[PDB]
Amino acid sequence: QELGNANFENFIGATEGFSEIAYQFTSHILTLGYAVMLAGLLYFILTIKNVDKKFQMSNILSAVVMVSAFLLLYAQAQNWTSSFTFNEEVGRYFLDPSGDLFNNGYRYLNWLIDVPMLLFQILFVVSLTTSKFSSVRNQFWFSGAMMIITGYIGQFYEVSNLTAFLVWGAISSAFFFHILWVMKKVINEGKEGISPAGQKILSNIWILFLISWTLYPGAYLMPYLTGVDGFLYSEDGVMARQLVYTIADVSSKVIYGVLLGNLAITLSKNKEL
Amino acid sequence: QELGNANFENFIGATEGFSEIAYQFTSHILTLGYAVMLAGLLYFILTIKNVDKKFQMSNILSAVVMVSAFLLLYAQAQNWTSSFTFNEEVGRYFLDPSGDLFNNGYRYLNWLIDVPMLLFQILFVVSLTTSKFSSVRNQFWFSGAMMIITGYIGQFYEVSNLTAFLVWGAISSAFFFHILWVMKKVINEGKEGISPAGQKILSNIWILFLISWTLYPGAYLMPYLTGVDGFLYSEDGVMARQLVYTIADVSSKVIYGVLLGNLAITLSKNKEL
Amino acid sequence: QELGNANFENFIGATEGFSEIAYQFTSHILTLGYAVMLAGLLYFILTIKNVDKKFQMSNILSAVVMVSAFLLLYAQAQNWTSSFTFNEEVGRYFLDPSGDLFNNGYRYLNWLIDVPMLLFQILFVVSLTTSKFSSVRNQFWFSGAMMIITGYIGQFYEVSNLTAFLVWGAISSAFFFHILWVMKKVINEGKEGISPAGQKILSNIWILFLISWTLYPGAYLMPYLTGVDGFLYSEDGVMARQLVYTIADVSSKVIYGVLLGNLAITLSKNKEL
Amino acid sequence: QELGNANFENFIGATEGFSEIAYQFTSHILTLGYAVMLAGLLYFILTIKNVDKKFQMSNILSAVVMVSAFLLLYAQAQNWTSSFTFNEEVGRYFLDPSGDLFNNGYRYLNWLIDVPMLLFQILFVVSLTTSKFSSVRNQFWFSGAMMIITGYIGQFYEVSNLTAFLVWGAISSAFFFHILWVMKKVINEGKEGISPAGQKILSNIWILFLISWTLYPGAYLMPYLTGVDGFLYSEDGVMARQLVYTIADVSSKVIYGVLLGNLAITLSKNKEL
Amino acid sequence: QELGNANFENFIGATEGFSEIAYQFTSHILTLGYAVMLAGLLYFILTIKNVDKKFQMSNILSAVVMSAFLLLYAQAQNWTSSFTFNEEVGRYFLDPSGDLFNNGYRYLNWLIDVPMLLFQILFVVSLTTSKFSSVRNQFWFSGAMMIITGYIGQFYEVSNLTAFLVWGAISSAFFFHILWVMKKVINEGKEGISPAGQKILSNIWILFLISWTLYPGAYLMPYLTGVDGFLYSEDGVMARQLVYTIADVSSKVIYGVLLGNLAITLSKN
Ligand SMILES: *C/C=C(C)/C=C/C=C(C)/C=C/C1=C(C)CCCC1(C)C
Ligand SMILES: *C/C=C(C)/C=C/C=C(C)/C=C/C1=C(C)CCCC1(C)C
Ligand SMILES: *C/C=C(C)/C=C/C=C(C)/C=C/C1=C(C)CCCC1(C)C
Ligand SMILES: *C/C=C(C)/C=C/C=C(C)/C=C/C1=C(C)CCCC1(C)C
Ligand SMILES: *C/C=C(C)/C=C/C=C(C)/C=C/C1=C(C)CCCC1(C)C
Ligand code: NA
Ligand code: NA
Ligand code: NA
Ligand code: NA
Ligand code: NA
Repeated sequence: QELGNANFENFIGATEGFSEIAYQFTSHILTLGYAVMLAGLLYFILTIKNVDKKFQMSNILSAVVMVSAFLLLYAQAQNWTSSFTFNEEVGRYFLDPSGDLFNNGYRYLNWLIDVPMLLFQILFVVSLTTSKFSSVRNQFWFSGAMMIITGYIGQFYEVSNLTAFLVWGAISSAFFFHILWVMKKVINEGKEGISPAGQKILSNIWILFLISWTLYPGAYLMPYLTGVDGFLYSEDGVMARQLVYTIADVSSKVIYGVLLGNLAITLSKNKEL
Repeated sequence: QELGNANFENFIGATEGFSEIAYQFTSHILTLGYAVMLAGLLYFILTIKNVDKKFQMSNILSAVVMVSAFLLLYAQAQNWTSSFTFNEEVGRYFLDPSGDLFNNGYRYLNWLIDVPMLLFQILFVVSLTTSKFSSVRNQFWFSGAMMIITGYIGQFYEVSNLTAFLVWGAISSAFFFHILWVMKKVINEGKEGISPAGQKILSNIWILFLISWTLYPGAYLMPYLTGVDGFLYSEDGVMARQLVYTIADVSSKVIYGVLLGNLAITLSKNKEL
Repeated sequence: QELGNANFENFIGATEGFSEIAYQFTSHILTLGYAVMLAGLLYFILTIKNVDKKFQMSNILSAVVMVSAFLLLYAQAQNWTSSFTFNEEVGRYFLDPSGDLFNNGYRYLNWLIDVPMLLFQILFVVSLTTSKFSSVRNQFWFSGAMMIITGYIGQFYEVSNLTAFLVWGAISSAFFFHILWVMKKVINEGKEGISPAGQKILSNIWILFLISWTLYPGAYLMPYLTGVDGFLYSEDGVMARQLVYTIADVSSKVIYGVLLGNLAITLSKNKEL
Repeated sequence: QELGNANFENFIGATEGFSEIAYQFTSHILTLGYAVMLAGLLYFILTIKNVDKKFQMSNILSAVVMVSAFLLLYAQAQNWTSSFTFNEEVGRYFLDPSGDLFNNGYRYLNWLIDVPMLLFQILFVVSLTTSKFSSVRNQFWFSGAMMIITGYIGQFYEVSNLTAFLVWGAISSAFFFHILWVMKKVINEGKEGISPAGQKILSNIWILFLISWTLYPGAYLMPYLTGVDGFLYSEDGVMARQLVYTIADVSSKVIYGVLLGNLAITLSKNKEL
Repeated sequence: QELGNANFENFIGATEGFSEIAYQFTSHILTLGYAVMLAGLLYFILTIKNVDKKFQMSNILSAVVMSAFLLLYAQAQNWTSSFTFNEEVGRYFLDPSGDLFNNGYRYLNWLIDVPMLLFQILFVVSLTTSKFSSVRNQFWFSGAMMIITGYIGQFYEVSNLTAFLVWGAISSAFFFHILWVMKKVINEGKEGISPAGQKILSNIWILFLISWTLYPGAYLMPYLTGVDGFLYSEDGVMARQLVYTIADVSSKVIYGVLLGNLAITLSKN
């Protein structure tokens, strides 16, 4: 049938269908997703006053991101269950058109919140040295936006037009690398002046940042990571994608936020850990 | 098909239908909408005590507006997905009558909250000089109400009666210009007596106000901005409208509120931003 | 069609149906309704500590009422959209039986919360002189209950039995007049001892009270206010009713609560307006 | 129709059906139910600091109970509307199987929270004299549990097996009487040492306790209180049941909690009424 | 019918169906489940400042766990969606359009709960010989593996008894390790502290041991009376969800309460 510019999940769901395990796991992992976010929201709110006032905006922004992430992940969980329906006769879940096609694009647009805020918030914990606050912020926000928008466009074509898929992806990747560049600079400048304990944490933050953010373009490519008609162009690929997103989200948002708060505590004059 | 006094989205949806991208993007952008608002709610609550007590009503009113905006944008997101349903055979989303017709009128009525409050709240940060508090407030609230109500009437006719559409629109525009007038006065009087830092922020606030508020009549006209049977009288026009609304909403509510809070901080005796 | 003891909305919906504007406006105005209430909830919570401790129960009760009002108005909004469904062929919304008949009775029973609390709460701001606190409270609560319950019974018969409609209404009206009586007494005793500023506010409160509360029996009668087979026995009447309710609710609950809080501030030794 | 071990509501709904008034009132009263609970939640949270720290657990437990009650009453409201559907032809609501059968059992199991907590909480306001805290608590909790569980079993048979109905009921009643016994003891010991104002309140609390708690076994029996084929074995009986539950719930939870808080205030060294 | 790798609830629901009592009780007990969790959330938040600042992370983590609400709520809805009344025979049968019922929701949400529940005690007790990071890491790794292996197993609880039991066994191994470490922790926690505190830690260990053990009980539940036994039936379905609910309340709420009580005794102010 005629699906057009639609994510590959829909093509699997429309042809092969999803096994119990495939469908259920995807449902489960998305649910875990939004559960983590709302739990995180509570954590970040409840820990605000555990750091000096100047650092507390970081906590607040963590919270802001959690709200966004919860809402989107919740929506997406529902979208998954609405989009695919059990067929008694063969014992598989198939595309149910009246539920809408499943799209990952929900995620992408909500990054327009998450990415800017996640990048922003570290600038409230670390002091810069050579770099200007406004400069770093602006470069983060611009590169962040362009990364997301270009990617957002790409992913519509992940089946219908492999070329546009890869080209927009490439453009997106460029802006990604810039963000990586700037974050490294920031982290290095942040290390200057501060205790070895704080430096250790920033080291961890950078590792976490690097891995977790890289997962996202991984999820982009996931269906094609074993070439055409590979292992991953299948329900297994579908599962892998949503797993990676969920891991990425938890890491890039919650764990990131926790580490930052820990850093804030070491840099806090009153407070110990 | 007989649609009557209904928004043009429904006419597109009933005849041509919406592509995957058109339907999905509109869904996505509305979702981002309400997500931003709930995130904002948390921000404004959590930052109340970042300014002197006298300023804190501004924070509170920001929060009040966020609640309104969230609820409306959430409803509207749902209305969009209910109103248009996938057709397997042609691969487009078509008007589903049993979901109700899509109307933008939800937005308009909720402005009866937002507009009065957004105008009101600045009067808790800036001091007036030559203008009287109650006078400015009353002119804001009256002109605000009339602007919205006249617009609300107009938009019902955006297809069924181009003339009424444009006339009510024109009347609405008059009240808009008055509001612009008064806000300018307010901004200028607010600048007097206060630090250059604060003056800079009020300058930004005015620009933001001017652009963001102007977008709304833009969205009004959107379908017709390329004349009859133009580019924009189409799913592309539908997309444009909801994008512009979302940008307008984020700008006019969240960013506006942030800047005001920043101003409040500079004007705060204790706090040194 | 066999509807029985049902509100007149259902008879309109079942015979003539509702135009786009009629259906949509009613939907919109009910939505505004509950949006205002949740916004109000936030306001009243966030402003508690803006008055002396002794006054703060008034804020708390405002909040309590908002919760009630939100829940009910939300339910009612949903009930409206569920009860009436678009017919493609004629382009009007008709009674959809599977959604339940629309009833205003939801509102009535929730007044069993709102009315007692709204009457109660003023007694925490004003001092009485000659009257006893418990006496005024008991008279409010008894008369309030009887007013609502008798009205609640009446409105079931607003179509099926004009006689019972008017008789129960009349009985209800009696208790209403008593409440008006007592509130006047309270307002007068409240004015004694206190600044001209406070007296002004109580004057406004009384006007607001008188008008807003009177709207409710107006809504009761609405369908018949232009006699049999009049303008108002129609979708226009339906619209009028729900508009009036929404205006009444906002006025009698939110604005009322705001004014009371303003009064509390003037009567607060520490706090200024 | 084959209904089995089902509540009598379903038998009425399946045979006679429910009139507009019967269906609507039941819907309305259940809605009022959960509305009161959520309002109560807000009240109890907002008033925590109105008593000395030692008393504040009582407030907290009130809040705990409200959350439980809200959730259950909300669910139950939805269950009612899902279980019974309008039939255009005769103008009555009939059992809709696809909505599930209506069961009161939701209520019963949620008492496993409410009852233990309601009994517990008074022990944080009153001082015992002869009786030990842990002893009273344990007897409350055991007797409470057994009361509920035995009742829960009974009510499944309220139609299918009048004998089991009455026997399990009887067993339940035994545990009830014990609870009554212990609460009386507690109330009497609580009166010793404390002001006449406090004693008055505890007297009221005992009356409230006795009446409100007794309503619950009343609701149990309701359908049969006028014998076989009586007034009450009918939609009128259905209405009566849910009314009584709602009155019982408001009384046993909210009003009870309010009185306790009032008592706490009199017993507070810092605070006056 | 063709159900595949699906939980046994679905096989009961598809063949025999569920009586009013079976269906309703399961609905009721799951509802109680999530109600308790939301109530608990409020309790733990409202009691944070009842202990010294250093202990307050334990309260916060209790709150975080009260995850449980969201999952139990979802699961309640899943139950009612998955099984629909048949008027003709008066039983509830599998309704395919609602999805098959899976317990897997629970399992994956443990990936939150278990790590946090294990973690949080380390904010109340002082260790002696053991290192904080060491205990944490062993908890978190063993916790994850326990859940993941179990999660895989339960898919096969009907379709493949062998895989069911094998993955279960592997899971059990990691469980025993967690038990081991928790015991160590409890013992080290007792050292140096008041008799009041020691008493509470004793209770905590008992509660931990019983409540956590219930979970593998629920795993096996359908087969605890052998093939075609009492429990391979709607009665078994009921038993499972009851045990989960008891386990959840115990392992989360009561656990959290006791910990807070311990925190209070150890509090100087
Ligand atoms: C909390 C959400 C976060 C941190 C999202 C991050 C998203 C990215 C780093 C996306 C990167 C992409 C590319 C670099 C290429 C493909 C398109 C994107 C947007 C997925
Ligand atoms: C947060 C919402 C805001 C700030 C809404 C603002 C809305 C307007 C400025 C609407 C203006 C209009 C005209 C000036 C002409 C067409 C009708 C309106 C109401 C869209
Ligand atoms: C917040 C809700 C309020 C203040 C509701 C007030 C309701 C009334 C004053 C109702 C009055 C009525 C009559 C006096 C006659 C008709 C029946 C009633 C109940 C609508
Ligand atoms: C907030 C809920 C409360 C206070 C519930 C109280 C419930 C009872 C006192 C139930 C009593 C029963 C009997 C004594 C006999 C019939 C079975 C019961 C459980 C309804
Ligand atoms: C709050 C949730 C908790 C404490 C969950 C605990 C879960 C377990 C201890 C699960 C244990 C299992 C086995 C040891 C064997 C079968 C598979 C599991 C995961 C159910
Ligand atoms: Na599905
Ligand atoms: Na749709
Ligand atoms: Na509708
Ligand atoms: Na119904
Ligand atoms: Na069902």
